[PDB]
Amino acid sequence: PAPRELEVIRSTYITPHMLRITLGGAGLAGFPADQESAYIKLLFPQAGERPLMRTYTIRQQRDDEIDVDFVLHDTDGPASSWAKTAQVGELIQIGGPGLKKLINFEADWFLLAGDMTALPAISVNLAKLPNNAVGYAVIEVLSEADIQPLVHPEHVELHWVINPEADPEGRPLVERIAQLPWLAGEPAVWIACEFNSMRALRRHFKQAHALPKSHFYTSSYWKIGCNEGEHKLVKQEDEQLENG
Ligand SMILES: Cc1cc2nc3c(=O)[nH]c(=O)nc-3n(C[C@H](O)[C@H](O)[C@H](O)COP(=O)(O)OP(=O)(O)OC[C@H]3O[C@@H](n4cnc5c(N)ncnc54)[C@H](O)[C@@H]3O)c2cc1C
Ligand SMILES: [Ca+2]
Ligand SMILES: [Ca+2]
Ligand SMILES: [Cl-]
Repeated sequence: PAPRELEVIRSTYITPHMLRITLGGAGLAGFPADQESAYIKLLFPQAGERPLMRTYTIRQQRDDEIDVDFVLHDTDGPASSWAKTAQVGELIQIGGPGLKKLINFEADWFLLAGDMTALPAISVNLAKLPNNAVGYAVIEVLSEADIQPLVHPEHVELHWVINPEADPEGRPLVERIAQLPWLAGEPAVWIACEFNSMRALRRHFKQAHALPKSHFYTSSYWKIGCNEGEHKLVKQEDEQLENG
């Protein structure tokens, strides 16, 4: 299967550390509908070698284009660097879409949590939740300026954790979450963030409040000190340890 060549239509700052690139062009023909929160693979040139791949979320989808929001993280990679320099009319090949994972809607209350890499996906889950949904969304951003006014059910509270430097100990997100009252009934939990933060969260829930995996999604989206290729190995190893 060959990749799609897509065209950069627009580049837009959402917040100082979040840049939205809009992709379109003839290359999107037959791309499937209803893919918001699904992920794609951006393909990047290597001289004399296989292309690098970087994973991103479809933040928004219209019938003629899709939006991808790039966190402008420290220590540029091929992807964040590409986003910052991307001109209108420039081309990029992608693979995808890969299947989306939404939070389990079949629950009494909800908890979504993650860092900026998960913010696009969390924003789609919040917009899709029922109007009367109850619970919490806890999101780690780099500054106050990177807080966004998201659409959400009025009884889902948005808690922002502001942290300029990612914590290899994984403390910020779990420490805020453990201060949030546990509500009545069974929750569904959706968590995606930096590996160590997700493991801290996962460990918290195992020790304190054990939940079935159907109602408890965890995912490492990146890892400190690793590029995506290195992260993938650690992710796979962790998945294998955890699921057997
Ligand atoms: C399912 C899925 C969906 C994702 N969706 C998005 C999305 O929509 N938007 C988005 O921005 N990211 C998203 N990510 C995370 C993204 O794939 C990684 O951030 C990726 O490493 C960025 O690629 P890069 O080329 O810029 O950096 P890389 O070449 O992979 O790494 C370069 C350096 O930057 C560090 N690094 C990578 N990401 C971050 C970060 N965000 N903060 C601080 N340091 C970082 C690495 O540890 C490494 O040291 C998603 C990840 C997954 C698995
Ligand atoms: Ca509440
Ligand atoms: Ca708890
Ligand atoms: Cl664990």
